[PDB]
Amino acid sequence: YKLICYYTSWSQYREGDGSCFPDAIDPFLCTHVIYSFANISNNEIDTWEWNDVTLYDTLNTLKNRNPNLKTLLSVGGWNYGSQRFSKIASKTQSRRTFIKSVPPFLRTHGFDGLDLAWLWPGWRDKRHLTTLVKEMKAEFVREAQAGTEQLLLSAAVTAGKIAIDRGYDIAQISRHLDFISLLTYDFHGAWRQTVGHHSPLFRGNEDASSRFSNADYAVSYMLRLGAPANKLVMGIPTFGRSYTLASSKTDVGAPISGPGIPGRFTKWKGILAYYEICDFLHGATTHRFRDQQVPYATKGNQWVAYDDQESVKNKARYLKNRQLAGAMVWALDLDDFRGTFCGQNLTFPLTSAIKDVLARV
Ligand SMILES: *[C@@H]1O[C@H](CO)[C@@H](O)[C@H](O)[C@H]1NC(C)=O
Ligand SMILES: C[N+](C)(C)CCCC=O
Repeated sequence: YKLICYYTSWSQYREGDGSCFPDAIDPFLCTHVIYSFANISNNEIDTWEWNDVTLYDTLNTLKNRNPNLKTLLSVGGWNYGSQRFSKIASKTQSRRTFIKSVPPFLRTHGFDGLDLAWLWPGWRDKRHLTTLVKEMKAEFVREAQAGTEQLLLSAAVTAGKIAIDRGYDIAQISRHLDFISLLTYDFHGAWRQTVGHHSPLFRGNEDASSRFSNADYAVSYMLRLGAPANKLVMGIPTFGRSYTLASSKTDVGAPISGPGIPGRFTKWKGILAYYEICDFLHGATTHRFRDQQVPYATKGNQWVAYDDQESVKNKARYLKNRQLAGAMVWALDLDDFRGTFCGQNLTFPLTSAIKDVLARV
């Protein structure tokens, strides 16, 4: 199985124990660690943080302890636009400049491959993403001739049917990519006016205003569109999403006034790290959505949809049953990477729960 795990550049700046550098990562926890995100500047891949060259080195030193570990660098992300990516991919000359720049930069910084994180191609972009993926893979095949193991190419792909149909020619890109990480954890957000889970495995009996908004639907769709099982990697979040409740109702359908208050460490309304959530659960009431097979918890006017050891194992059993290539984790710095928040003295509880299921029968 693969266990693809993202590390984010910006996690280093969090206050106190929220601070996460790549030497916090257990070299043997994942099979591939993806460093997020690289910029494109002068139409060439580039660093983002002032000290990315140092942290790339820190990450890459993990292979001293675990020489089988693979690393990739993800270009794109939310701060980088969609529109910035569109401009590069849609013109043959910009596209070539970009593609040429990638292998030398990766080899300089000790990465084994590139992850494409264009978030996200519009309907005018679908055909240009196809061309980008094909041409980038061709450049990697060419570069392998110089004697070093061929660079890997992956892509992060959103899990909503509408976004997939808008931007991605899944049958074509899957031919050239070594794996596709499906982002099966953005199925609900504060843009809705109610509580709901963003990473349910199934729809649940609840109701079907929108069937589609669940991981099973997305995995089945990707396979239907021609992504081989052996290239499809299912995303599992270590963060949860929070809401501020509008009423005392806490239940399926409960109204919401906006995202939840910011976490003490992650400081972003509407999201919490798992370590923050372990703290939140003290004094909270816990519930599971039985049909959707994922938990939520509530305290005061705050309501948090999240994943725990049981729901992540359950997702790992599911993707092994569908014979997928493995799991992707967003993100290592949002698991309890210190191991000191969740009452069990165990670093990366959620990621090691996934790893242990994948390792069994
Ligand atoms: C990314 O590249 C753009 C385009 O050159 C540049 O304007 C921007 O400052 C870069 N961002 C960072 C954080 O380096
Ligand atoms: C917004 N945070 C807290 C940086 C996390 C954003 C999703 C980050 O990984």
